[PDB]
Amino acid sequence: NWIGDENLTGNAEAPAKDDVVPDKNQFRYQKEELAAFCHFGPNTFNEIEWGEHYGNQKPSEIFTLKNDFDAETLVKTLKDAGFKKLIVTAKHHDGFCIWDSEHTEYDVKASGYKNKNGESDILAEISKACTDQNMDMGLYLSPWDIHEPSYGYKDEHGNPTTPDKDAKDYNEFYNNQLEEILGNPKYGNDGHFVEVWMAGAKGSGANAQEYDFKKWFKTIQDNEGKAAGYDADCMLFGAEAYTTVRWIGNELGIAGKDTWSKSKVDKDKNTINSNKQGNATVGFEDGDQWTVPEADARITSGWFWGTKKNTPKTMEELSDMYFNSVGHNATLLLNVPPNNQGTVDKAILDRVTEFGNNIKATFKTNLAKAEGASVKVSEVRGGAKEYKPGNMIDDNDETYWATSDGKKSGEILIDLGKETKFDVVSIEEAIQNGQRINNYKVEYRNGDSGTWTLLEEGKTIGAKRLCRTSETTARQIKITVGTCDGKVPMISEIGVYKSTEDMEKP
Ligand SMILES: *O[C@@]1(*)[C@](*)(O*)C(*)(*)(O*)[O@](*)(*)[C]([C])[C@@]1(*)O*
Ligand SMILES: [Ca+2]
Ligand SMILES: [Ca+2]
Ligand SMILES: [Ca+2]
Ligand SMILES: [Cl-]
Ligand SMILES: [Cl-]
Ligand SMILES: [Mg+2]
Ligand SMILES: [Mg+2]
Ligand SMILES: [Mg+2]
Repeated sequence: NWIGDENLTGNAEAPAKDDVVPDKNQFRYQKEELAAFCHFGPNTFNEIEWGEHYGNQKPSEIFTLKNDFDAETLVKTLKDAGFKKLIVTAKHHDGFCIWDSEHTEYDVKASGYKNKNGESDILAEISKACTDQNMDMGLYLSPWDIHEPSYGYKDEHGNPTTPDKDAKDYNEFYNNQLEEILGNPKYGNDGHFVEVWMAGAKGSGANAQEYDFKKWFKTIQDNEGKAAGYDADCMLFGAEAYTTVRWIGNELGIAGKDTWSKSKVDKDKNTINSNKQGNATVGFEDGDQWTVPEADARITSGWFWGTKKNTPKTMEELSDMYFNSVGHNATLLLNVPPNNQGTVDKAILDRVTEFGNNIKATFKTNLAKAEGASVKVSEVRGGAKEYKPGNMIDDNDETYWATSDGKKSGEILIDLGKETKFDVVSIEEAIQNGQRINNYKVEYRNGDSGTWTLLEEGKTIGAKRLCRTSETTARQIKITVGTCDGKVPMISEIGVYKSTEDMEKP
């Protein structure tokens, strides 16, 4: 006996939230799904991924951009394709700064680069374009610095020594560059960054350098967090127990099929465990800190553009990436690298646009809301209109279906209203109240009776579960979701889709 939206006159309290919930930045990021990376700097000009070998070459020799950087085309293309954030390499491992920095002469101001307006600040140009399009921003500032003399332990003569005799403290240099960028309103979206990216990667032979994450965290939040009057702390990647955005554990855009947005942290020992299983961090059902699972990936073969690494991935590769990241409760952070002309190759921009168009066309028509279709449930929390099944098809992440206290599992019946072709089932857990679902099942059949065919079963839902199959014909789809004893499931949205040709399962 299936329950619809009609004649619900009951009362219920909201389900208790989980102990561990996303902050407002983490929740917005998980619902944005798509972010863009922008790697740009001397490596763009030198056919290399790690700029380890510049030595004493001048900024003007290694950063040779001769045209005004085209931030407007990049940002417009990304915004039109559905990307909601741009994370910029202000400084890569080479140490070259693409903003005008008073703390170093190893920067774009020293390179001789000037835009149409006589300014020398690529990070400011990108920030202006992002601000104009209301594109949120992240700041990538490499902890490892191959150039900066304060990096490592060196005496007043520049020769290796012990930490007590180190003449210049890299932790102060890095902190000062954080303050210089984050404290200046010409950087960010209207002065604001929502994510700081601290790469953990470092050369095997590089100098030892202990990082003062506590110091840097304070500078970040005093500029971009609750202490600065924002509604959440600025998200941090690569900051030990301060981490609020975790690395998915590979650079291929792949999240584990059952991914939890939670890690185990030790604030005293400054550690984080995100449960590495095979090639991905799958998190913990009982994790004590929300971490957004962030799958960083390259649209080309490298992070930097180059003449031998400018062919963009195919739609087959990018569709697989989408379903294995966004469809597995992870964000996709896709790099789109500018070229040595300060533009983006037309082939790369066209593939970004094609990828965005395919995602939009795939999710345009929710077959759970087509003519004659209906969404019903096995039970409605308190028989209350506040938890009605139509809350799963209202395109409002704040409204959800849930069951009554004592009912840890429920079923959703989607009647498509006729025999219907589909290949994607979409399920979104109301993660503002926690990630708690630990079993799901999706089944389908012809007609309105008889046995069910299994589409998919697994553990997690989280921000988004996409179940992608081969083209299937059905009249009805049944979704089962369950949590542990003493909790109830909360589903904010569901959908059924037929993907575009270039998003179909191979
Ligand atoms: O290069 C590379 C590095 O190493 C890492 O850390 O990250 C990524 C993104 C890139 O940048
Ligand atoms: Ca030093
Ligand atoms: Ca700021
Ligand atoms: Ca809803
Ligand atoms: Cl290389
Ligand atoms: Cl209840
Ligand atoms: Mg949404
Ligand atoms: Mg420009
Ligand atoms: Mg300077």
